[PDB]
Amino acid sequence: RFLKVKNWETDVVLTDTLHLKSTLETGCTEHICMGSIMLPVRTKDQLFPLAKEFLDQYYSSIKRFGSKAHMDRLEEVNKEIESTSTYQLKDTELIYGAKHAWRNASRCVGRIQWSKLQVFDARDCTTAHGMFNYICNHVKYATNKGNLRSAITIFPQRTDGKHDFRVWNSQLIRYAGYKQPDGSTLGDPANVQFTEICIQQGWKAPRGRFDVLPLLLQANGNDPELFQIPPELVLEVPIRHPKFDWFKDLGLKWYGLPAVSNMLLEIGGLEFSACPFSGWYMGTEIGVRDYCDNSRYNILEEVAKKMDLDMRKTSSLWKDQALVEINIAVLYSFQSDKVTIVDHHSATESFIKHMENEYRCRGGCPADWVWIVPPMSGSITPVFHQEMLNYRLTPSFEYQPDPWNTHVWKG
Amino acid sequence: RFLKVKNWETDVVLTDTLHLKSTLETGCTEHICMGSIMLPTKDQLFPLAKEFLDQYYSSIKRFGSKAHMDRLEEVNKEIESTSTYQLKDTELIYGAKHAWRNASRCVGRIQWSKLQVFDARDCTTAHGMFNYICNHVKYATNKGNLRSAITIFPQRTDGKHDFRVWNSQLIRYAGYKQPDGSTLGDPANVQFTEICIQQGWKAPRGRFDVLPLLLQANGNDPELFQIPPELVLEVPIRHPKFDWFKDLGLKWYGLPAVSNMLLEIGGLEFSACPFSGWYMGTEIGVRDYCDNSRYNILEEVAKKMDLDMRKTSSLWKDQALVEINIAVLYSFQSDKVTIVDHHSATESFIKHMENEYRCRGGCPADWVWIVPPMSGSITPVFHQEMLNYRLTPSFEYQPDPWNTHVW
Ligand code: HEM
Ligand code: HEM
Ligand SMILES: N=C(Nc1cccc(-c2cccc(NC(=N)c3cccs3)c2)c1)c1cccs1
Ligand SMILES: N=C(Nc1cccc(-c2cccc(NC(=N)c3cccs3)c2)c1)c1cccs1
Ligand SMILES: C[C@H](O)[C@H](O)[C@H]1CNc2nc(N)[nH]c(=O)c2N1
Ligand SMILES: C[C@H](O)[C@H](O)[C@H]1CNc2nc(N)[nH]c(=O)c2N1
Ligand SMILES: [Zn+2]
Repeated sequence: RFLKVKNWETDVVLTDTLHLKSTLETGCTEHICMGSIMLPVRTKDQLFPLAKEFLDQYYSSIKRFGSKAHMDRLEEVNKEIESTSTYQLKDTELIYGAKHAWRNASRCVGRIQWSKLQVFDARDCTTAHGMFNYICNHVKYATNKGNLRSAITIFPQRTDGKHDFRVWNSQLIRYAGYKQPDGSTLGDPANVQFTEICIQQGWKAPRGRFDVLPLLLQANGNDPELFQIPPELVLEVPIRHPKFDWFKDLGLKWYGLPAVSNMLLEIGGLEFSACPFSGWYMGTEIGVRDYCDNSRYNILEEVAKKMDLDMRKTSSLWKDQALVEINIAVLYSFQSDKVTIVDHHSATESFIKHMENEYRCRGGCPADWVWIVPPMSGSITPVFHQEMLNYRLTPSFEYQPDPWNTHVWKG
Repeated sequence: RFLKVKNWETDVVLTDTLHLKSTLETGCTEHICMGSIMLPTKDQLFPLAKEFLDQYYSSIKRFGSKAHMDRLEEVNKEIESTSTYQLKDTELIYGAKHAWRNASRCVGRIQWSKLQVFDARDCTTAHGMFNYICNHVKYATNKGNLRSAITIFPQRTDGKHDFRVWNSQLIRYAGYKQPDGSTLGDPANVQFTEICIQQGWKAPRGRFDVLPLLLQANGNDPELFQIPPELVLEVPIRHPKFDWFKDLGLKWYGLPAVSNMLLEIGGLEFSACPFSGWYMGTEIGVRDYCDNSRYNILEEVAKKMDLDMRKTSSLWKDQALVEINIAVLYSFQSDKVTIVDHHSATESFIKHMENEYRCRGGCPADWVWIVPPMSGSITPVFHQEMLNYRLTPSFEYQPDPWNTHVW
């Protein structure tokens, strides 16, 4: 079966056939679309089909499908599953696996960059202290003094689900949040719950607006341990505006390295429960969501006040006006300090080109419109006008429950 | 079965049971989501009639009453004989209101029950249709104080005798491709603007030339009519701060009135059913003015603003876009023409969704269409999970008449 998507601005039509190699479910049916829903151990039994399908993809990509080397690898994985109830990926398979999970990430606008991903194999790690060391090297290599490079670090896979490696942090670098007894929050409201855990585990909190959280690291199913990232490794950017001199006096800064550490990497049925990956920021992630979400730093009010906007009625578009100024500020600050960043116009245009290229080379590009369209200025970016097909391919990144909800405390 | 939707900004969770009364299909399967795609007999008829009458008598608290059964019997006999049936006035009014209530792509549904229905089922000619349309326009415009309305022409019979309004909206501006090479007026209407000329319209050849109506009664060739200009309320666009703005020479019409959709009530198809309400500001300022394939004036406005257009990262398109939208809202409001801003409308829609969850057990909603085309995440709808599904009565798309009608 063939499927077409149309671009309503340019009238380009593309044909998707890749959706035919699609495994997992969407959440939708014939009678319901769950397109806007945010969230819609294995036996040998289910493991060998997933192993084989992965190895068939792998051996196609290297043009060795059906070769002696292909068949022996199959037989060897087969034996290893039936013998040990699991198996080990080679280096090369791991690398290809990790690239493809990224390539298959339908909610990622940054995928033009998928083939350049530094993969660090941390599958020999056994302790939290080891995890800390791998992460520090990740952060240093990725940061690269402002010239950001994509990378992922991959810790040992799940086995019985009782020995999991987890990074309790949702991102490697993120600011604390402290709910005050008057109901207001100091610092980032998103991170209040995690911050408390940290305090519980023995972190002495500076209790300021921009405190980098400590790493909370679980190895081999053990209780997690606190570690401070060395501040010399945390690249940060003070926020100023190119025309508004009072902007700096708002006291804002942000970190340069976005590094997501709570997702699950699935490759050939194996589950990598700690696989922090990092790239660089699209400006609107900071200036729209991080600063302007009502449930975040929410600075729209203060910025609007200082711009002396008419705030007495929403139809003045004072929110809209302040939001753009803040986003101009974020891009200006990052560029002036030479820290890699991409604006939403440039990021969405690159993605359109990637997507077409993917239809040509691969037969499709799965994509989630709800996520790919930027949280401001939607229709003046080319993605808004692009029809997109959403389906799940493996390898992939998946959500997993928060570890504090599932962890069995050894004490 | 029972499905939850969460608002991620407020944590509010709603349970949806209304989707289990879903009748039509979405485009999606277990394996592909088509959420972003723009366009995904006597036998057929009686179930359809029954399902609709069942909901009607239920809404008026008379489900399973003599009057209910008696009507079911009546429609059955008329179907058995005539191979169609006629709706009673009360059912017609109910069908139309509910078609609006069920429009998952419509952010303005808080108002769904305040809908004026004009029964035009006794119409027989394009001249008749013209008169009904002028009355609809005048009623709805109401000197700037806009009122929702729909006018319903006769239902399809054998699909040989169709009533259609060829215009996609009652009031749109003309589009002419110029010897130079580009486009004069509205590029969306270029092809239609030429079909009107190929039919005999004498175009004033300006930018904002209100198109002539092209009306088809009973499957006949369609006919041209000019809407009396005094019926077409327009707004000169100016900025509350930038005096040069008016120099661009922009105006827009006050009355949005969609005229190409098909209204489906109890299996009956009303292929001409123009309906109108009022604008959300972003429809003109973001889409009509700034879309690349529309009036595309962003570049022009940015210039007059002396913005740095050297690099996309100055967000000059974004800055301009906001001022344009401030100007639309300001002009309409100054002139006492009804308009709603995207902040207000989305807040209203959240309020509506909540009403429908408790009073009805859900509310079909298409997130891709409900989130405004600018400032998405600063409106409450952005953080709202929505379930999308198709209930009847409904509005549907239909092929463009000119690809179907035989001359
Ligand atoms: C290289 C620079 C990159 C840019 C500018 C970029 C951009 C983005 C943006 C803007 C989002 C939406 C985020 C949100 O709203 O929370 C996203 C989502 C995603 N990205 Fe990329 N990305 C980049 C690199 C990567 C890399 C290296 C990976 C993994 C190797 C990745 C995997 C994903 C995944 C899994 C999601 C979805 C998260 C979720 O479902 O919650 N991204 N990316
Ligand atoms: C009262 C003021 C109203 C406002 C502010 C409003 C707002 C909107 C908006 C912004 C859209 C998306 C339009 C687009 O991007 O093209 C929309 C779509 C829709 N509206 Fe409402 N609306 C209103 C009244 C009505 C009425 C009276 C009806 C019918 C009785 C209706 C039925 C629909 C339908 C069927 C669609 C989408 C059609 C499609 O699937 O393409 N609306 N409306
Ligand atoms: N808030 C969520 N996700 C979330 C929260 C915070 C950050 C991110 C995220 C994910 C991937 C990429 C990005 N942004 C980036 N530019 C990168 C991070 C790592 C490499 S690129 C952010 C995603 C949720 C998902 C499902 C329910 S909530
Ligand atoms: N853009 C489309 N349709 C379209 C074009 C122009 C206008 C509208 C539309 C529909 C309903 C409401 C509105 N806006 C309004 N405020 C109203 C119109 C009538 C009552 S309210 C616009 C819809 C398409 C759908 C599928 C392919 S193109
Ligand atoms: C491809 C995509 O679905 C298309 O551009 C949609 C997106 N969302 C929209 N939303 C509204 N309200 N109106 C539209 O015309 C569109 N266009
Ligand atoms: C309910 C809805 O799916 C949710 O708020 C989504 C909408 N689109 C998004 N898009 C991106 N990139 N990131 C997000 O967190 C969200 N949130
Ligand atoms: Zn879907």
